[PDB]
Amino acid sequence: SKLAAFGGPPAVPRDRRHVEWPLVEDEDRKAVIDALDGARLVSNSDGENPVSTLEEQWAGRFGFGHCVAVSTGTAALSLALAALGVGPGDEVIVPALSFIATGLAPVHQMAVPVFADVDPVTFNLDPDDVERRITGRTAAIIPVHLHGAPADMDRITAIARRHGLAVIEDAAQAPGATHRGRPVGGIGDAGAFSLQATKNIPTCGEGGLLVTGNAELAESVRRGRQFGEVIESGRERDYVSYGLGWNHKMNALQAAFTSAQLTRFDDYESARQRNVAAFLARLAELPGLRVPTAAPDTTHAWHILRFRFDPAAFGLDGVRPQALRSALRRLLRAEGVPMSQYQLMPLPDQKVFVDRVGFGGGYPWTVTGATGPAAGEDHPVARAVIADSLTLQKRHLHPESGELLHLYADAFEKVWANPDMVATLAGA
Amino acid sequence: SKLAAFGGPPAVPRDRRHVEWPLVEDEDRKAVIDALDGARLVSENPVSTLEEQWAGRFGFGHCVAVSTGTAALSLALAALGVGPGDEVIVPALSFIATGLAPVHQMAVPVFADVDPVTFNLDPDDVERRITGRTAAIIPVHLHGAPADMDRITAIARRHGLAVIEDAAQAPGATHRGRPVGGIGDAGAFSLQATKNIPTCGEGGLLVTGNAELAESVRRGRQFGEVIESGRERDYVSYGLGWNHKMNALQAAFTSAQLTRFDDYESARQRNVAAFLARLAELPGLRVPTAAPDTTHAWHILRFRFDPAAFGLDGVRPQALRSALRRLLRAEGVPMSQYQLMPLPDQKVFVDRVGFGGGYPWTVTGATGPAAGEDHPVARAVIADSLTLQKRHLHPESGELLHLYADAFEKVWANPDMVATLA
Ligand SMILES: CC(=O)N[C@@H](CC[C@H](O)[C@H](CO)NCc1c(COP(=O)(O)O)cnc(C)c1O)C(=O)O
Ligand SMILES: CC(=O)N[C@@H](CC[C@H](O)[C@H](CO)NCc1c(COP(=O)(O)O)cnc(C)c1O)C(=O)O
Repeated sequence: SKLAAFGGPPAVPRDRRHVEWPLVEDEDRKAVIDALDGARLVSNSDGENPVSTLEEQWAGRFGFGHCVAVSTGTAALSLALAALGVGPGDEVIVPALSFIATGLAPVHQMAVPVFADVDPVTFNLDPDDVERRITGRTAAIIPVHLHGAPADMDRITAIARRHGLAVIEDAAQAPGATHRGRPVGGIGDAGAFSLQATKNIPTCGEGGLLVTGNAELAESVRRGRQFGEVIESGRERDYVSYGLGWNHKMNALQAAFTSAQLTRFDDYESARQRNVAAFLARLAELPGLRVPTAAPDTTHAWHILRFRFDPAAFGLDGVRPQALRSALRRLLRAEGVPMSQYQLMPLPDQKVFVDRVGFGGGYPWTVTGATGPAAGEDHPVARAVIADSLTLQKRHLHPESGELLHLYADAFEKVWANPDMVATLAGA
Repeated sequence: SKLAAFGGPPAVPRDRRHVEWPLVEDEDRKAVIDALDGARLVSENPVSTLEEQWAGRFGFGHCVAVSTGTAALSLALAALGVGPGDEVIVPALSFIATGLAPVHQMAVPVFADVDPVTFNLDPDDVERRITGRTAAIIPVHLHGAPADMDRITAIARRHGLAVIEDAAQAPGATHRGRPVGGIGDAGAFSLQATKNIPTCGEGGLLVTGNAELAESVRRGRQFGEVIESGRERDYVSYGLGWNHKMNALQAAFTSAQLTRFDDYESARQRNVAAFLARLAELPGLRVPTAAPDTTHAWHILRFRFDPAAFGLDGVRPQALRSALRRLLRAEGVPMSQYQLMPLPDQKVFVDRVGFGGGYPWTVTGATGPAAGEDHPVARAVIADSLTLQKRHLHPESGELLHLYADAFEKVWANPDMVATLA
């Protein structure tokens, strides 16, 4: 059939396009209602409560020694850094391609983020570029399991242990993913998860989880999330603040909702993994289309699908890849495929990291007089990946999205059947 | 009848002691479920709806909904340019959050002593604590009593300081007829489940008349990004931000609570007035009061006890405090403390480690022992005071507070036993 962009029928009819996420069932509604009526609405509520219940269930499902429920994935990262003694005068190596929270977490704990370039295929921090950027000030590495792909934990943990650095996994985008059969989050000193409403195991709003095998680390995060106070069910409180703490408490209602979601997680995983595999198998046949992949000895959570497009496949060798990216985005959106970008620039190009003002007076950079790259200066692979890639977000997460992803594949095949029109749009 | 502490019948029967707070009605449950089914869980969304309603109800130019009252305070400081090398004067008697908010923005908290009757920061002591590094004052409307905002704003104008009201415990409170939170450069509210206008968990509101201050807080709460409805997220950040976002479900719940606030507030004011009227007649019992030309929110009721009234001259006030707590609790009155020590005594402010390496204190060179005087009023108030929390907030607690007053009058009818225990 003809391209929608030139008057043909869209591959994805409008009545098929909408996807509900989070997927709210009666079990979720009842969990929320029971949390309201339970009269234990806060983390610090004495006795059994939905927050401690989620901590136990998450730890149990993923085999973690300790789980500390917190306000956000960002708070999980910053509290992990605080617990591991990272702070003023320390550097933390993070990927140049991530959600900004990965770069901000070090700043939040008054440490300096140092950006390492990513791998052109995995989109994860390249251990080859991590080694280059270690200094006398480096205290920690935050590998991100970006888009749901576990990072090269062999080489990241090897680098950290060779240099005496801490490892905090940013596993926000990769719940249930494994590296050498180990649940992500449990491989580093600590692991951070986001339960934000867009995530693979969402809450009805905001939420975070910190996991660790280290009891002392867990206890530090437990104090840190509640103004530095010890709060233990049954134990007598002393209302002492033992050190720097915040209000990073998770909501009981959100905890109860995620507990309900977690009971169905692997049923949804089964559907997602089948649906995405079938979708990527069709796109993998299209020349100049690189489907995302799990690295060796890993599984992919498929939180975000990022595709790279080769101009050479459309005879556009020499033309800015961004021209092809824009042409494909326009044609696929006309078919009803909600192709997006995820990050328009590497994190080091963000004003917060370029300006190095931070809290004011250049802190945390001012502690050591540490500098960073100017905008556009470094991280060519992160730039190359952004230049030629489009993403699919949300729609593939729903267990009933099988037929929708086949309609998306119909759209991709239609566009690829009209390479002359792709080339024309790209060249205009 | 004999005292409950020695086998007597309690003035408050066991089956009448329970009080539900927050007060959850079907309207609250429906609001939460409707927000859930609405499929707009992050922040034509419940968060912006609450912002509009709060601003409209209490007459503020701007309202920015955030995760917590603590985040409202720290984002306010950031918005007002408070940071490394700056000092923020806060009360020596408050919730820890008031002292931590400056540390969260890499500024140094400086503790001013409080008033022996209002329990709010003493403006005269604030003036004595001012240095070349002072950038802001956080007056707290502690327990629901508005602070001395005339003197605090006068001091701030003289020294070019920002004023951030900590109105966490004082929703609906007024100062010279003006809603608290709108007098300083900005005002912080907590919607935490224990509060007079609660959410089902955690929540905060930042209010201000200044559009630029509001916009700073709006960006600060969401990683420094500008998020407009219908616009595709470009992830472009314009400065240092956090995840301080309020939950839509919590916002919807507080919107439902607001529809009954005026009725709940009337009940509380009537019930607390009647309760304190009876307790005020007991010698050596000082009931909490609103300062002249202010109204109290009555979030927490703090009572000061005078040993002189039980002829316990020589006996430490803490001894009378302990004796009265034991006897009143035995009768079924859940008398508590609120803060066991002034904030300056808290390990976090004593050790001055902060983020590590003594920051933020390292910037100002405040590594050694705290500058300026002790806080004898804060210590004296803690030494001789007990608090009632939660039970008086429920609009149907009229009869319960009647039984509390029975318990107080009963304990005061046994002064020999009080003196013996003390
Ligand atoms: C089109 C679309 O829907 N877009 C999403 C974008 C969401 C965004 O990717 C999410 C939620 O902010 N990323 C959170 C996150 C965090 C911090 O967790 P947090 O503090 O709990 O947030 C740390 N690390 C990584 C890798 C993360 O991904 C929307 O606009 O919500
Ligand atoms: C017997 C009893 O239950 N008591 C309570 C007491 C709670 C405590 O007073 C509350 C907790 O929310 N006060 C919070 C608060 C904040 C921070 O707001 P936040 O970040 O929104 O919390 C800032 N300022 C002032 C004056 C505050 O009071 C318990 O011990 O939990």
